[PDB]
Amino acid sequence: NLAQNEEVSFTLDGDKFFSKHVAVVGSTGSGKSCAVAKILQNVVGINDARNINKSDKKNSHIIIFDIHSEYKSAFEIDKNEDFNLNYLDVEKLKLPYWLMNSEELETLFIESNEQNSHNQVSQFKRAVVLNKEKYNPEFKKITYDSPVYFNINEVFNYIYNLNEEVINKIEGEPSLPKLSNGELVENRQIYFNEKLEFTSSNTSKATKASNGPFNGEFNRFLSRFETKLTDKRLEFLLLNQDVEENSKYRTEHFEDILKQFMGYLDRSNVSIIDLSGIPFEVLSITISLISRLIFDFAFHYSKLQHQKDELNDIPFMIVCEEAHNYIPRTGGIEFKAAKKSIERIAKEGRKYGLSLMVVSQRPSEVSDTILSQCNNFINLRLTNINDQNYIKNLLPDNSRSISEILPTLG
Amino acid sequence: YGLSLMVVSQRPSEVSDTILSQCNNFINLRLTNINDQNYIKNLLPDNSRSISEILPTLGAGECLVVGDSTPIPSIVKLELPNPEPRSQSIKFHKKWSESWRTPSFEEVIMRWRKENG
Amino acid sequence: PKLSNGELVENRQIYFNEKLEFTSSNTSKATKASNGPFNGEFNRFLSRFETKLTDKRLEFLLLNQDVEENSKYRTEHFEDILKQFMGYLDRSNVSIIDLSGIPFEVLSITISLISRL
Amino acid sequence: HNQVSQFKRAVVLNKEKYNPEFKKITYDSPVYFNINEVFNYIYNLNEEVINKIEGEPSL
Repeated sequence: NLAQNEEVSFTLDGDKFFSKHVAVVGSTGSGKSCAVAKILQNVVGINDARNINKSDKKNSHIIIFDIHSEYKSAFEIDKNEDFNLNYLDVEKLKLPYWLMNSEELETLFIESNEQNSHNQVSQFKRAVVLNKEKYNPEFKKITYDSPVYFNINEVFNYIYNLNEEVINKIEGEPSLPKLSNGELVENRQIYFNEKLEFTSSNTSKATKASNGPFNGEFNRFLSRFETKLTDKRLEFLLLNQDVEENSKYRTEHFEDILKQFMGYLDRSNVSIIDLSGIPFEVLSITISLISRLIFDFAFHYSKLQHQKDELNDIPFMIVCEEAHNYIPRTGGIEFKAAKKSIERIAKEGRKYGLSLMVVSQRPSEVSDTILSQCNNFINLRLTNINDQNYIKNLLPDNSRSISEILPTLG
Repeated sequence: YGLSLMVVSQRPSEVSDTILSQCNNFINLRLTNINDQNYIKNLLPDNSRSISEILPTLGAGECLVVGDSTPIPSIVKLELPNPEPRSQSIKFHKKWSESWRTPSFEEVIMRWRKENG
Repeated sequence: PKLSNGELVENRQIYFNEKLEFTSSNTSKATKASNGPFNGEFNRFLSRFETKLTDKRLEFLLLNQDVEENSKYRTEHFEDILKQFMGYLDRSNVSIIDLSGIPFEVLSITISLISRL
Repeated sequence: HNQVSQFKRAVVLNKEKYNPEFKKITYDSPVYFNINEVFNYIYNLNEEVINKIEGEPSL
């Protein structure tokens, strides 16, 4: 209802508001979470803890990215009312890390902070192609986004051999690595099965040998890697398992992950993805994959509907909660993968049925490449001149009469 | 050599200054942002002083014409084109106000994986 | 350069045919060899080539398709391309160029190409 | 950066030359390394002379 006249109702067009990008910015202790909850509750159809559509199920789809919880309680309606909620705790969600793996795990698997990447990826690529080609005849690279499975333990037995191997250098023999007994390694395909013992390097022609290309150069790095293989805080990205009791995903169980994030396993309309349990500076690992899978599905589903003159029938909305924790303005390299998928959705999501809601309370720290794509603004109270200036430099209407009402709003 | 240009934009303050400053004719519509009005007023070869303040109050179908071709700056009411340009987009509210729909996940993974890719 | 079989390199143009395999550098005079001037300065660059040479969305650029389906597009189809973008094939007065399917990172180059042509 | 790299290498090598009870260590964990040994290492590297006699190891 209108503030000045409570006898007049306020209505907004739904095809112009929810079909484009929206931004919700406010101050501390103003009612931001309450407003978002009220809007989403009106969208789904909950009124006074009652489900209006008890006999019929409607076609609404919303995904929420939570980093402080605070939103499950808003959808815990009574069991009598037919309303299922899809709550996923990522810390116990079992996300595979081999589907994309380009900017999530291999970013910290063969490189951590050093320029030694120039020789860190020279033989691991060949071994991983060997494994993923022996499983099935295909082609792979160091970066590869296809949903395929490889055994990390085997392929990094090769990496352990890299600093636990000495190449033979005896005159009159082929340049093939010499084992402890004296066997010459014809092909390095036996390395990833299990690490082998090689004789020490020597200059005498009887047992002449030279240290391998990456011998002794990365002992600390592989120590860190094998530490992370059993880290007590990374069980959710199938890392503490490393091919164990839960490894029965060969090539054709990719549908389960999509049905889990989308919520097509129990007929749910709201999905919550909680990132509170996950430690810091490892949360951008999964965003780049969750944001990519939905976009790929939307694109590929939209393509296979123009042969019969139709359009997409399952639009989606994504609700970010704190955009300054993983999409900052002044940043370096620790936030790279997410800031590309979000850009793709913000620049190519209107023709494929995908929108965005950006919620924050410090607008002066969010990337302008994403916040300038928004068409509708809901402004709460603001008391900082920097935020006021930044907002009034982006609003479609910048009349002064409407800018003096911000720090007078209850 | 036989070439010209026409620049259409809704944020004149974010376009390159070199290209935009070499334009001899202007067609202005409603503007509500102060920065855009200031930039247009700076880059406007005319004698308009008070008629340039009517931009934030212009209606639908009205434009302000200034330049060399016109003898005097003026305000012109335009008609509607026939046929009319229209874009194709999906309406989220209308499609959200229907019954439950199930996609075909089997068909969207055959195209997704066309012998890898 | 010395290969696995020890054959020398009469001309470097043989590098334009296949991925040759070379020998291992050593200090002993039997197989004395050294690293080339550029042996590790291109590691991720080749991978980024392999990424862009198989992307199906960048198909209109003819980066991919070593197959002979359109490998005959030598320097004799340059007139047809110009006549297509100027409307002199099946004469027309308005030429509308749509760019709504192009990835957002390869949009500027197409406009630059058409404008320069 | 050259002296920083030499310091890093010397500290890594001397970090657990006699400290096996830290199974997993790269640089940062709180373990004791003698700084004078690192200084002697760098000084020897500055004064390093390589033997080139034929028939003898290149040491």
